[PDB]
Amino acid sequence: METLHITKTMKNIEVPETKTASFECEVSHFNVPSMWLKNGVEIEMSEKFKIVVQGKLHQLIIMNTSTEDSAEYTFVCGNDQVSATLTVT
Ligand SMILES: [Ca+2]
Ligand SMILES: [Ca+2]
Ligand SMILES: [Ca+2]
Repeated sequence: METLHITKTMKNIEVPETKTASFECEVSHFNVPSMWLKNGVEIEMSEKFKIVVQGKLHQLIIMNTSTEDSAEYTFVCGNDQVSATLTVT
């Protein structure tokens, strides 16, 4: 029928320091866990990183960006994973 897979990939993004950035990923199925990675390290929800789901849409909101947040961000689902880069300023 249908594999559990990523249906729409993420986009590279640049924002000025201290502003908010985001990444979005769309997947095939509902109730998928939001497996977000920063340089391969699992991201935990905090005051800074917001992990948001709307049905098949998954979004990482990165608030109060600093230079250090310039990284590769990854979404994992099925046997897929997609990545994009954040450049801060
Ligand atoms: Ca600066
Ligand atoms: Ca800085
Ligand atoms: Ca997997």
